[PDB]
Amino acid sequence: YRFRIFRAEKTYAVKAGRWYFEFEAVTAGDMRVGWSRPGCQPDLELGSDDRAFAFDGFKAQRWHQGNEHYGRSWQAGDVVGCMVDMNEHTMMFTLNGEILLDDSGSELAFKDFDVGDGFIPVCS
Repeated sequence: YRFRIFRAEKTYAVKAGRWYFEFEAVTAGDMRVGWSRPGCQPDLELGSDDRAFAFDGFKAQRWHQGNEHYGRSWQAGDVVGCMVDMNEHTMMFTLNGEILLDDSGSELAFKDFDVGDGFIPVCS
């Protein structure tokens, strides 16, 4: 029979040289890391505006006004190193020491952005 945005002090903005920092993630959830201008908004999506250039490893998307495929996703217990060059307007990201590549086979993330008032490290 409801994401949280954490950044550094706006006075620590950089306008010259090369600057690098680490973001360690013990979880592989929704996290974005990058650099934002000292006008980025605390409630809007990180990178979705002109005020922030970021990267989300959950979907391997570089975050700008729009999302473009970039690099690879991380796992639980990784670290992403973000490097920025003011002198050449260069954005670069290394996942566990491995430089991430775009669909065009270039180690860059972002080119041709105005220095403006500077850039500050930021995560979401």
